[PDB]
Amino acid sequence: HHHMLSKQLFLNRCKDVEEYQKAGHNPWPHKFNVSITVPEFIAKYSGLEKSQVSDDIVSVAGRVLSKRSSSSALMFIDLHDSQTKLQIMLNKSAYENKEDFVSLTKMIYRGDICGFTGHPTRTKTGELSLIPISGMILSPCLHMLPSMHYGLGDQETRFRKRYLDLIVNPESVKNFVLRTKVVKAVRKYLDDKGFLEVETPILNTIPGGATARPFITHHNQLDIQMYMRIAPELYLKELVVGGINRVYEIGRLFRNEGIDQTHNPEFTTCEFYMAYADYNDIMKMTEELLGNMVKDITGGSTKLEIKKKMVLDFTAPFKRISYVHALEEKFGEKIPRPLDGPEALTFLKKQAIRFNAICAEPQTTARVMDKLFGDLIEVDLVQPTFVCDQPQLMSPLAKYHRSEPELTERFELFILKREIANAYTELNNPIVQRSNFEQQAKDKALVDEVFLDAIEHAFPPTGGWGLGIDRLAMLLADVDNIKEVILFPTMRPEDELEKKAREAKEDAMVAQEKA
Amino acid sequence: HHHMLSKQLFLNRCKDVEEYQKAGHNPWPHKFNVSITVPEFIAKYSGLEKSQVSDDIVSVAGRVLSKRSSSSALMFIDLHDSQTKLQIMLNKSAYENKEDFVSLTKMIYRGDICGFTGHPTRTKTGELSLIPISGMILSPCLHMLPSMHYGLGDQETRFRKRYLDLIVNPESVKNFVLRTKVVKAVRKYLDDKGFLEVETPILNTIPGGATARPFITHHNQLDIQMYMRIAPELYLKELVVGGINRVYEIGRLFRNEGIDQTHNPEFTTCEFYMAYADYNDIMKMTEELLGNMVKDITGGSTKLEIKKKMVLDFTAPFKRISYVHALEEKFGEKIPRPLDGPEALTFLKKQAIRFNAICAEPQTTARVMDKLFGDLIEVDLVQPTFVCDQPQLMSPLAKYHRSEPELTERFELFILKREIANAYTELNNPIVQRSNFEQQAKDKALVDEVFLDAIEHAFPPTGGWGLGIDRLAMLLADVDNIKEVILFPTMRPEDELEKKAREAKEDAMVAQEKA
Ligand SMILES: Nc1ncnc2c1ncn2[C@@H]1O[C@H](COP(=O)(O)OP(=O)(O)NP(=O)(O)O)[C@@H](O)[C@H]1O
Ligand SMILES: Nc1ncnc2c1ncn2[C@@H]1O[C@H](COP(=O)(O)OP(=O)(O)NP(=O)(O)O)[C@@H](O)[C@H]1O
Repeated sequence: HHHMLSKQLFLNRCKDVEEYQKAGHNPWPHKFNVSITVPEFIAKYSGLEKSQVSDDIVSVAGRVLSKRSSSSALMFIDLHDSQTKLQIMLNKSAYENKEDFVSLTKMIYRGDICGFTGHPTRTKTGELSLIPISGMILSPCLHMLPSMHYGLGDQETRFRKRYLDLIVNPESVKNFVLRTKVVKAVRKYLDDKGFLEVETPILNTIPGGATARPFITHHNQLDIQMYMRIAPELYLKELVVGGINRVYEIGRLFRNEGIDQTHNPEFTTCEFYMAYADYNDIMKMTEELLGNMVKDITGGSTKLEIKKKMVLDFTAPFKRISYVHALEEKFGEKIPRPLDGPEALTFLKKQAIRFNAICAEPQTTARVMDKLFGDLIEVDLVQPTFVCDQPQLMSPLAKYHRSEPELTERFELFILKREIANAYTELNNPIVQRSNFEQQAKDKALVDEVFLDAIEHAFPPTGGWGLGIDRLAMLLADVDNIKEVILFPTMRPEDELEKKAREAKEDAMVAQEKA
Repeated sequence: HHHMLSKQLFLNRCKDVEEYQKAGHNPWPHKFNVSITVPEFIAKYSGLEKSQVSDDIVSVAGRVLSKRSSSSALMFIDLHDSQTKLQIMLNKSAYENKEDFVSLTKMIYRGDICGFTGHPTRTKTGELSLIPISGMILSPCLHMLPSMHYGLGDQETRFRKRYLDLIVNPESVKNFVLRTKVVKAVRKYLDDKGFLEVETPILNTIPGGATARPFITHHNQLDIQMYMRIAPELYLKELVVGGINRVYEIGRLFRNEGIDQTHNPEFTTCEFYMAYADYNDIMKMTEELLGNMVKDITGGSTKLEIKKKMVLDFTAPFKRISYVHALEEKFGEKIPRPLDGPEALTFLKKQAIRFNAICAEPQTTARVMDKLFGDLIEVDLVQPTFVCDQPQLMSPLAKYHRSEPELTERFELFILKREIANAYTELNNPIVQRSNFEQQAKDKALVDEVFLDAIEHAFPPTGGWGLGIDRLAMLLADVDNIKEVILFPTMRPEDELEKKAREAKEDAMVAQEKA
């Protein structure tokens, strides 16, 4: 008889509410006027001393998380609003309608949304409270709210029912408040520099040259197959061709791939493009922006993190290293020239066995170089640091470096062994761009001719920048799971087995109480 | 020999660029330092008198739209930056490298992105200009830019190649700058009131109870079918259940339906939910917000529009009318009670023939009432005005009015005979909500049990609000087509017929020149 006690509680709770309404009480009043929020309440009335009572009449509202009474004429309620608590001392003598007092104080169930109107006070016990002249049920709770706290970790139950989690684990709200703080920070930073915030299509008739697997859908009237975007890059660049010199979008991208702690099916990034700027400029901008964020969080530009503690030093400037130069620094000496040549490869392999003791197949120069960099220096790069001037071997769609050969003009910002952002001195040569697109298409086995036309019409020298929003929030909230900063992460639909098991344990809880 | 002259121009233009590079000139320099934008230039150096020359040395960059010379030693260029123009007086005697002067002034093609460094001046003709000490090609244009202006209307060619449109019709940029101004206005308005800006899923495993046809896609690893969102409502409401009292999202919604001047496949709306507020509150908020926007646009809260002119009066308060009361005002007398009853219907039909001379089948009370309101009073409602208290007949998922029967607590804001926004005193009764969802499911022939659970856990009295961003921008830019405020609207892929025809006419243009 799976989940019997919870169905019983639900049924009886519905009965309670209907009887409450039959007695002439509306369980769902249309409007209650809240004059003050409990954080505001606390801010204003904290100066009250013990047993002192204000003359003011205020009204507050929130969720009842605690209901306990030392008397039938004296009840104490923990009312929760904006993740903050205020006690409600329901004292009968101070309650105007002495008839409503009984029915109300009897009806109130833990989890109910209630309003109260009365006098601020600080009790003799020191507890800041409100003494109600009147009060009412604003919305009844028809289930048993889990204890506080509940589900730690047990990410499943948490992220299934985010609405319960936010209630029993209110600390979690701190994360999401941080995340919005982040996007505002970037918006401001860019807006104040003349950037136009735009919106580009999420649906495209062209799949995109990137190897990433896309979500595929269908438009009925046009009878055509369409694809969800992997990045806004092309459209934004078209905007820079069109005369809008500085654009950015903070948008939702979609990858039809796996789900792990650093990957959600749909995620959020910021891209911007800025005419007449290069990756150096973007480097200083990145320093500036991230610095501002961290100082907003703390006051200083040094943040504290776990592993107990440690400090990430966001102080400008960030350290910066050259790719192949760091590889050669730790190797012992240089890599043979033509890096994409055979001698360079046979060289690299010798270090692949000497050092890494790890590598993979196919053994292209790019991939051995990538694994080499991957566990030789990429781990670890804990402090914020720019890795710059990647080879053409690694960078197919980038612009060649202006001084030293076989390198390109990019960087990837590493923090805590992870990539957070990246930038480019964008390739604006339309002939080379065409070659690269046709080559890309060939390796993947239609190409974006609209975009090619656009930059054939002259694309200004431009700086490009991309930031992972979810991952930056992850890094700044000090969490190791991306679902911790996404409100409703994508969940594998729970079938009957774990559904039954879950509801079963939920009832096993109630049994753990009643016996 | 379709499009021969344009292929010829492209080919020869590529030749030109390669020869330019063979002579030791880089057509795509990596970095040019712009010290000043031409709007800034104009702002700073406009006080210059005729034939007066500044001592300053500044550098500017933009797109050449005009190149004409009265001499081989004196050339005049219109350089365009941020939809603003600055003349470049290339005077040989003032140019340092007298060898680069010849090759440069010969190489420059209309459409090229160029940089210049030199002295601000105002010529004897009154034209504010810059006299270059040096200059260079920053990016060569490999096609013939259309004349200015071009494609008016001919929306097809315009919206296909938005990057050309923005160039030859720079006025159009004014629209998009307005649109962003709009979203900032709402964000600010809400942010300053404690709203948390959030992001909710675009992909759902549940289709949604609304009759609107959704885009359908597939997640591979989970092997499940997913649906693009019709609205964020449910998730946001779950957030209000979870203790976050004021939330909003400005997001991309998707409807797999037709494409016309007021409908794009993907569009943008703003939704917010606000605990302990009702639709009256939301009405005043709407007045406030829209007022602020219009005053940002003008200075006063009265805006001027076409049909030549007319004024929309956004001055607070907006007029407000009751639905059935306006219907009865224009009818002559009241509608029989039980509005969803037979007598009321047989009544309504008599006015449907008396007045409208138009109606449709099936003839439900809701639909005859809807057409009646539709051409009897809905047209016209030109000044901003709230139509309130719709019947339950019209409002399935709303909360009942608190005083007068058979009405609900909503409004729809009408401006220029159109619906711009809407709000509700949200239904928070979980039992009724369940009934309505099951009924909805039945009419449509799975239901969102997660959401039902959420509000069964007690949903506070809440105000709900929705605004159409694209349509509000439409209304404020004074445009009758939604593509005028969407950067890359969805286009039916042009097959070979109109492609050939287009390219053909494009060459017919060049022929119109050379002969
Ligand atoms: N599924 C996802 N969830 C969250 N962020 C993502 C996701 N996919 C990509 N990103 C972000 O977008 C960028 C992806 O770059 P990319 O080179 O494609 O990484 P990757 O190949 O998926 N390997 P990884 O570093 O593990 O993400 C990074 O800045 C990530 O922060
Ligand atoms: N395809 C679309 N393009 C732009 N805005 C849209 C689109 N579909 C809906 N909207 C907006 O979202 C809301 C849609 O409400 P709805 O009752 O569904 O209108 P509708 O049934 O599509 N008939 P209509 O008034 O012509 O849009 C309005 O505020 C519109 O501004």
